[PDB]
Amino acid sequence: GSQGHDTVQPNFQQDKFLGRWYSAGLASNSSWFREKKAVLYMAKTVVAPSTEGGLNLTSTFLRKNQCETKIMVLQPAGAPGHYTYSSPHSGSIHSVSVVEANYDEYALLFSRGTKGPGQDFRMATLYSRTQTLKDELKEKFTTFSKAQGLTEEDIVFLPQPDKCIQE
Repeated sequence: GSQGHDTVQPNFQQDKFLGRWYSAGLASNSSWFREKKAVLYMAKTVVAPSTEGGLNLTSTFLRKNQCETKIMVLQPAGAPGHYTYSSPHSGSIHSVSVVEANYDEYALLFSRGTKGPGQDFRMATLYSRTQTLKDELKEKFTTFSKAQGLTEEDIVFLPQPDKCIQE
């Protein structure tokens, strides 16, 4: 059937099981992320098979000649394409699904949150396999964003002028 349950498209690839990714594409209704732009930090996420029977995406960012490590556990949420991770807390679970993965040089990711007091938070991510992103590739997020009824104020590409490895 149509509508009701089709916000994300199913597509499981061998690479999805494990691969290196860059924390590209950022979109938020609020201005929380913007307040973080003043610091400018980029984290590289990599999901590797864990002993728990799942994958573990570790995001590592380098900000101001400083690199930090972040470990995240992702487990299957039933049907393929949908996965969720149990964030450290008294019962906080964030559900994240991947709309579609391009076989060119980019990937579309969509994040959703409860927003503190169940304010239903909406997050959109545009990861880039390359070091950066093209306004062209940015164009895909713009057309879709404008099509949905959102301005550029909601979408922004976080810069990564540091590279924890490359230099």
